[PDB]
Amino acid sequence: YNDLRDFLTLLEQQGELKRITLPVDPHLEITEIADRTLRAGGPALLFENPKGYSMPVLCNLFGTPKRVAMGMGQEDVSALREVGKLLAFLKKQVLNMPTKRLRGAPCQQKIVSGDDVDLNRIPIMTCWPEDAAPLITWGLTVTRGPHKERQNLGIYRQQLIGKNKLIMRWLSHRGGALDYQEWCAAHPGERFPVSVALGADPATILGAVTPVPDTLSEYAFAGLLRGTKTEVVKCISNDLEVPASAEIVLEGYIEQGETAPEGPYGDHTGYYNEVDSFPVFTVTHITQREDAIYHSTYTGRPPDEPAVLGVALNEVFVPILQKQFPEIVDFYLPPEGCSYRLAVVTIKKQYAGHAKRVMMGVWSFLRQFMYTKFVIVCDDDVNARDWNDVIWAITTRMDPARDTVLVENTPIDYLDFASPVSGLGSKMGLDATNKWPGETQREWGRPIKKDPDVVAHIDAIWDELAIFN
Amino acid sequence: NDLRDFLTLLEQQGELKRITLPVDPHLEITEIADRTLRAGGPALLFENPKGYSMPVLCNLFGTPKRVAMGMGQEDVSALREVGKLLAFLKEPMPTKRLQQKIVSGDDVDLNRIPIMTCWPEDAAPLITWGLTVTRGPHKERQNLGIYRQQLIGKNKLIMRWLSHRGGALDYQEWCAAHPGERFPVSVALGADPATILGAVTPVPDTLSEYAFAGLLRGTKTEVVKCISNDLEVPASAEIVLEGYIEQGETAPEGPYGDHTGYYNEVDSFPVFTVTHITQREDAIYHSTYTGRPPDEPAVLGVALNEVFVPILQKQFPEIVDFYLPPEGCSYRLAVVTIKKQYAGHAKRVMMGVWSFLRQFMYTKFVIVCDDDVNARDWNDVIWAITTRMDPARDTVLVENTPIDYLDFASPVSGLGSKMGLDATNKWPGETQREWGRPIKKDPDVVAHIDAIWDELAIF
Ligand SMILES: Cc1cc2c3c(c1C)C(C)(C)CC=[N+]3c1c([nH]c(=O)[nH]c1=O)N2C[C@H](O)[C@H](O)[C@H](O)COP(=O)(O)O
Ligand SMILES: Cc1cc2c3c(c1C)C(C)(C)CC=[N+]3c1c([nH]c(=O)[nH]c1=O)N2C[C@H](O)[C@H](O)[C@H](O)COP(=O)(O)O
Ligand SMILES: [Mn+2]
Ligand SMILES: [Mn+2]
Ligand code: NA
Ligand code: NA
Repeated sequence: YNDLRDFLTLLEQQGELKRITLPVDPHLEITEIADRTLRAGGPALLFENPKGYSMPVLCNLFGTPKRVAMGMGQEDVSALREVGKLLAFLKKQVLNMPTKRLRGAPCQQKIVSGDDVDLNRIPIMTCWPEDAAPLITWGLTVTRGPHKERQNLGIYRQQLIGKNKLIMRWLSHRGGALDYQEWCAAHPGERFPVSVALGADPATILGAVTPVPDTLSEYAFAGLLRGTKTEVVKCISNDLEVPASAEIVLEGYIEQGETAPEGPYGDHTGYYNEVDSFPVFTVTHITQREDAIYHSTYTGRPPDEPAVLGVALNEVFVPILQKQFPEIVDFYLPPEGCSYRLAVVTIKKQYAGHAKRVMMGVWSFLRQFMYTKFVIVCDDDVNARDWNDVIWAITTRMDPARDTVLVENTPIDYLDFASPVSGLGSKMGLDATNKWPGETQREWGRPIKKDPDVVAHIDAIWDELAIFN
Repeated sequence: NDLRDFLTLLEQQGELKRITLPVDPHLEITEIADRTLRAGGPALLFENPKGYSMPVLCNLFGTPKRVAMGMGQEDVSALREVGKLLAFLKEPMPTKRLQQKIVSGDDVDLNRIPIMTCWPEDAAPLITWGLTVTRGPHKERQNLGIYRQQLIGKNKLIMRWLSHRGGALDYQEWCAAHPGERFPVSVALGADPATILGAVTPVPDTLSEYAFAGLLRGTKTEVVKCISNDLEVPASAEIVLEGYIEQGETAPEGPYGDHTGYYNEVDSFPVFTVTHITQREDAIYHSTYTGRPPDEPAVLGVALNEVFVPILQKQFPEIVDFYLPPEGCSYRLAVVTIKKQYAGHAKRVMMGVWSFLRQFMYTKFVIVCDDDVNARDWNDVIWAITTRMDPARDTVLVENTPIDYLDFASPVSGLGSKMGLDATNKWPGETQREWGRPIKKDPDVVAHIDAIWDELAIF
């Protein structure tokens, strides 16, 4: 059973983990280093010597799509397509796969509680210069509602506001926030138990962020990715279960009515969002391993680690789209487009006008892409994931005014300030397919194809040529 | 069980009328059937066609009731249940092979059949209710389609399948996988109604239309091997034509009047050479026509839309009703009503009509309304259009979209624009005005008037 430490040793053996021994500040400097690293497609990072703390900081764990795949046991990212097909079928009895509860776990080797709780001992990162305060970013928040047994895991960012106080920033449609809201109605004035796990095994972490139904525990999906049940431990101060292999766990409660102004914080759009009120999470216990490692990240101008996660998890929808639109060869939402705002789609074109049907499908078929404001459509000779191919197609196959579709007064994310009116805006589709008779009266260009015999001969003599050494 | 059982059922219910007067298959049957259909009358069996001994059955499905009856059900509302069955097609019923007695060889003469000429400037007599059966070279599946077939000789028909049909794809692959070899084909006339309706229901290309008919019927489709090939045709068929398409052989087809109410201009299609004609002893010739709507095809199309509503609703649960009026040539305009949930919602729905199913890919007008509108009443739809739209703000135009190649109104063959009219009530964001509160009647006043209405005796 691979915990997180086993995963890190695997990565280190493969040149995918780098240890930094230089002093580095969790205030601002780690983010800067991780940002450069991720943008150059480099390794995961373990800062062994964080200025002013003894606990090492792990970040950029999933900064590469390969490492997302490795964290699910696989060679490559496509295994997620099979999960795509599985999730289709539920709308499979032994996907009622519970947790295996241990008695005793490394995450409860060192325990501290009540007045001894000091979150200031943890190297919590401050990501961006005008962020309100240090922020916990890779916590798996565990909750139960009052009406079912199911344990939801979510990643909700948590601002530091005291020795033993965090803000719990869950948006109102999240599992945690619904559970809390129901608890308040069903047990007026009673404290809401909550626990947060930092540094679980990778299948658990990836499972937390997969969009499974609210009906199902995210612990059960991680078991499917792993092939074995998720190993958990009961919390000390409540009946919630956290991953046995966790590096750190926070236990406590939300006092009903207690709230704090949250942020501003920089976020995945690359802007600061403005201040707003959220529940306060009071921390009564902190449990941890001997030698505990603090797992963290940051969100900002894309691409960041969340964006890269989002790209690997979209692979889930390609199969669902392809069932409906078999002409679709690939479907990609680049991280640099805030993960959902631009899509590039490649097709086997079969008739004049085909690109327009495809655009309308992206905008109508699934809800996850309802709010996608740019769609670029290309032929299957284009790698959707390489701007060198996509820009080539755009610049050699479009006449801008003929081949651009604009539609107005369409649904747009209320927080997208770039639209003229909250909730309402336009969308653009770019038809960059080759134009067929009817679409153009010109003689279209024949692309340059290489001689496969020449290519093969050069492969053979390439090492002997020794141009680099 | 077979077609004759269905005709006796219809006759018992006053839905089949026998004509004993002499009536010409050249032009006159079409005229009679057209009046009958437009007044919602019965199916017609012409027992004495001028110059032939074989009776002509037409307007079989000229009423939506009769389409429902032909699927075993009482009512047109039952068609939605058939739609939910058709939905069940996610991921991870064969034929019963056993009649027709008399058979011909080189005494093949299609002139002995009362093939109809529909409209005065049609090129020639035209076979219009043939179930064309084909196999491709790559799978076992037998596709059934309805393709019109011009008479060009004693033993020659033109096979007018458009290129996206199962038959035309099967042929195209056969040529290429077996260069220069004759393509076996068989056409069944007058099969049982479940088989006929199964043929025209758009099931997947993966699936045989024989299997679906079995679900509508409740029992396996009973079939028989053809005499001259390995294709299987319905055992209860009244007439069967067997033969082949000679690769490369084509003929100019038409002009023929079409479901749009205009003539298609002349065009080339494969020739079907007929080597055998099999039939029942008292064979009945099943035929129809297309023209200005409404016609039998249009009525078929209206009943089959009821099948699709559930499929659309599964995808788009905000859709309350979805209707394609016959007067729009059955597919060219759709009216959709929704329970609107957010600003801009109508646009998502328009794009769904235009992208989700292929039957509506070519639909050039879409009108979207709220659920207080009956989609099927132009009084409601025009009301919504004229009280909830600002034309320029609320009209969506999209250019260079796929369009039916025969639609002469588009600027270029195969390519044209589409219009969506958002006639929903406008929510904050979509308008800065105070929207109008509609007049709702007092249900207590309405009830009181229902009670005293007869006593009032106004009529
Ligand atoms: C991976 C990840 C996902 C974040 C996230 C982060 C990361 C690293 C942070 C912590 C770096 C900063 C932005 N985070 C938030 C967030 N959702 C949310 O409501 N508030 C957030 O602050 N998301 C998304 C959210 O956790 C996922 O959508 C979960 O699948 C929600 O699970 P649920 O649907 O069961 O509630
Ligand atoms: C009911 C009906 C449907 C006709 C039709 C007719 C009728 C009476 C005629 C004979 C009166 C006039 C025009 N017909 C043609 C036709 N499709 C086609 O490609 N060529 C045609 O000539 N259609 C539609 C077609 O037969 C159905 O949509 C099938 O579902 C197509 O089969 P497939 O999906 O298996 O390809
Ligand atoms: Mn959950
Ligand atoms: Mn078919
Ligand atoms: Na989740
Ligand atoms: Na068909």
